[PDB]
Amino acid sequence: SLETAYKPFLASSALVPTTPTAFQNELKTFRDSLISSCKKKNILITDTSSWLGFQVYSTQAPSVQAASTLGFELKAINSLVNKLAECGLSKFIKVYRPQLPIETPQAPWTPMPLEIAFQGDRESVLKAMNAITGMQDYLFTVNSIRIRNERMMPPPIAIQQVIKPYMGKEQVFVQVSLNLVHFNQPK
Amino acid sequence: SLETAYKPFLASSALVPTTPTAFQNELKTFRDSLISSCKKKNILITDTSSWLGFQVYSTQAPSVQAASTLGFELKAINSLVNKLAECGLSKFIKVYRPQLPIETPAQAPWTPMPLEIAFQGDRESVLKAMNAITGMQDYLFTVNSIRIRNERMMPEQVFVQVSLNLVHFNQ
Repeated sequence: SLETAYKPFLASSALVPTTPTAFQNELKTFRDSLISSCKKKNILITDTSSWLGFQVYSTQAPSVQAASTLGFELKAINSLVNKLAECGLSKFIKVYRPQLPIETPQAPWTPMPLEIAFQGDRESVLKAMNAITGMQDYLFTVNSIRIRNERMMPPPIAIQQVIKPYMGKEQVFVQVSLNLVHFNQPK
Repeated sequence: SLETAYKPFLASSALVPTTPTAFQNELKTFRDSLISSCKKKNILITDTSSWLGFQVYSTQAPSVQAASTLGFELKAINSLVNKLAECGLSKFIKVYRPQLPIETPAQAPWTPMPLEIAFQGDRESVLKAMNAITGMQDYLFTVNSIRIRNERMMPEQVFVQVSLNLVHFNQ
């Protein structure tokens, strides 16, 4: 049923009144938890990645009007990055998030672009792909995928089963461009 | 060790004596056959793509010393592009081939040959083309990078650009 199918995303798309200082609190808390879990799980993570694409708000607080939407997007990105860290990757290289129009001074939903980049063995990378696809609390659609190999990856000896030979077995770099769907009031 | 693993690809890497004019003839024949097959199979193909990345030899013949190597590379690229055309894609956008060092008049266990292909089509034909690149038994194409785009941002054409390294096994 479509009602049960969209049940989890409608509840998670509900906005909550938030102040810019509360948003900074959430951002720093999520960043600290992510750095702790990455040091625990042996996942190297740059600072631009650890800021979850909100590095522009590390010092400058966001606008009052964009606080709720930015908080929702931060929740979604944090959940996605934690699902990815649960997959056993080896490095988070980049988490880029273009600024929404509400940040710079009515459709039934709003897309939010995001570009993540990670690096790891083929198994963990495929698990991360499945995690991006299969999240039930936030709807992330895969708009583009880039895959790069390293200088000494041996070719195979002579959807998820199609791009597997296109990845090195030991380490592969993967950059995914996604659109988070935030459901607004339909009418 | 390396022979047993890559055994099927070894036979096609043997070079054959070739003249620059014979290479140009072979190139023009492959280009005509490819354009004919694309017009029949309703697959749009640009002029730069039809030359299979050898457009620099459309008028000027190649060097004598690089003729055999260019013939091998042309055979491999032609087989790959025909395998792709058999998949029912909708467009061949680019087939770019950087010049090999043997071409410019200026002993490794193998020689890599770069190649950049780009095609466009529905998801089914794109997956068929990916499997065709994967499953080639006559020439070893190694995937150096692959990018996939859906054009119109979601929320049915799909663009795929693959950077490959053809492996030439020498004596």
